Amino acid sequence: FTVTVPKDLYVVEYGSNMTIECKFPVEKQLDLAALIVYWEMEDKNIIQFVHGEEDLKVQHSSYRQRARLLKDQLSLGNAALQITDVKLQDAGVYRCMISYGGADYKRITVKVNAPYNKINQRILVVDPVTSEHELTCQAEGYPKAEVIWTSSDHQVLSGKTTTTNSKREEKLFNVTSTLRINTTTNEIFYCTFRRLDPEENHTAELVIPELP
Repeated sequence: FTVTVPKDLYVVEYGSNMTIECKFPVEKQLDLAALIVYWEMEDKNIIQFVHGEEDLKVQHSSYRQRARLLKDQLSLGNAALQITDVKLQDAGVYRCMISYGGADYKRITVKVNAPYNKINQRILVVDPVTSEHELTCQAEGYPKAEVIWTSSDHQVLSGKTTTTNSKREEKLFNVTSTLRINTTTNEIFYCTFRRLDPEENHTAELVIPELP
């Protein structure tokens, strides 16, 4: 008898839902009476499954509707912990304990990523006589990122970027950047949010519009 794990290191996304899993030997039928399932992180109880029911009375109160176990996976020999609305505090080492005619446990480490993938954009036509436009891209994440502006044939362009702490989540950063350039309907430009260690890129395409 041994509790098994498909992977001991997960990297999940900020604000998303996540599923960690522990597998254990199930010879045909499930006898729910013999079954203990237990999950915790950093000493706090996330889930306790006994007599085939979730024991919500004991769930550390910094959960509530955050955490549940996928009841259907059990019959399969899969204790599957789902957590909704992933916060940065959720990163750390988790433990799953399982008793079912033998006992064992496992440890899974969880990393939370806050990428710059929700990019808000806007174009302002500043002066149509000269065709000068102002392009702005902004997004929040961690850690601090630069913005690189490029033309459709990939020349790096000269911008202005402003970094502050986010007002929504305090641990995140806010990054806006502005490019000022003379240009015409249907031209394409790229703003790329880049962070390092390890390198990660997210970029929006901006199309110069035609206004009356």
